[PDB]
Amino acid sequence: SPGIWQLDCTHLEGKVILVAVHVASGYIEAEVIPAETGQETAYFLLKLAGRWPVKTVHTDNGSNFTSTTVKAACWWAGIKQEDGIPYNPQSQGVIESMNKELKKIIGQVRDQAEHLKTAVQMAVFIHNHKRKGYSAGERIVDIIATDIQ
Amino acid sequence: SPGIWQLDCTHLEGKVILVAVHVASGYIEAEVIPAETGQETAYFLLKLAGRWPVKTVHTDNGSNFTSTTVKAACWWAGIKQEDGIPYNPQSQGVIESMNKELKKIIGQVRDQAEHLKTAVQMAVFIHNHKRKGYSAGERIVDIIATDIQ
Ligand SMILES: CN(Cc1ccccc1C(=O)NCC1CCCCC1)Cc1ccc2c(c1C(=O)O)OC[C@H](CCC(=O)O)O2
Ligand SMILES: CN(Cc1ccccc1C(=O)NCC1CCCCC1)Cc1ccc2c(c1C(=O)O)OC[C@H](CCC(=O)O)O2
Ligand SMILES: [Cl-]
Ligand SMILES: [Cl-]
Repeated sequence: SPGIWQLDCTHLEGKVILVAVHVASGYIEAEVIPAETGQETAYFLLKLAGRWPVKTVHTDNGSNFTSTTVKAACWWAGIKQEDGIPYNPQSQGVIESMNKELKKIIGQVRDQAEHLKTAVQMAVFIHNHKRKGYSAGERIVDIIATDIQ
Repeated sequence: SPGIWQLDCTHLEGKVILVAVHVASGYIEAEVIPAETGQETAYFLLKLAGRWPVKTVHTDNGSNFTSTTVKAACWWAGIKQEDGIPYNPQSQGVIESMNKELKKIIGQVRDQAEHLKTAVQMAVFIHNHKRKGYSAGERIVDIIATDIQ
């Protein structure tokens, strides 16, 4: 489970926020894009996999699962591309709660930037640093380091 | 040591590649931007600090050191903004070699993408995964996890 990530797409201000969640820690990366295309999703995965040891990605929907550009990125970066079916129903609820948390944080910072992308990066920062006691950023590093050792 | 990063700006194809290097590990993050403005640099640092525990950033030049937008980002993200004077002359050589290495890798992948930004992310991936034995990606996680414990 140190290498497992889940994609998630949510909407705000007529734009799309694409999120990757490290399942075991709740650590996230996110970006704002005009729309959720295979190309945008592929590029996002390429970025993610250069930064963290991404073994498996559960895609956010069937279009990204099917996309040959997404499959090409997963091939390039050595990621196992998987579906995102919530065989465990709790997964569904966890993602929904996370999207609600993220949107709340974005609201709390929204007036500190003109552009949504800036607010989204502030929200990523707040989410990853929040102690719940360890933060998600601490959890992901500890999980991965333990795996290496 | 675990929290120290260095900014670096290099040019290719009439574009700018902005790089942050984690000093102790040699791990890097990078992006392609049209030109190196305070605003671009500020946004890059905001992204970086939401993803890694960035304590100190040695800026790449005097304009980014001076920039009130860069200072605002460092304030926001809790980063100590420092100059990049190579008091240790070896620093200057290390960055030079790294830019040369990165450009080499970009050349090796350049025909695998239309856009430079894609090639740059491929280069980041190859750089971070390269076993030198451990990779820079392994070293950064180990260094940070050891600090946490
Ligand atoms: C210029 N504004 C001024 C501003 C405008 C309105 C409200 C507050 C502030 C303000 O000063 N906030 C305080 C600080 C500023 C530092 C980051 C932390 C918060 C902030 C900004 C900086 C870099 C960006 C931005 C933006 C933006 O407004 O969203 O948008 C994307 C941009 C992308 C890179 C590119 O395209 O150059 O990078
Ligand atoms: C569409 N091309 C086709 C192509 C064109 C020329 C040569 C090879 C290939 C090719 O198929 N290479 C295989 C690679 C393997 C790794 C990544 C997946 C594809 C690749 C591509 C995908 C997403 C992008 C790109 C690009 C680009 O060409 O640079 O550019 C930035 C774009 C930004 C996000 C946005 O704007 O949507 O995301
Ligand atoms: Cl963090
Ligand atoms: Cl890595």
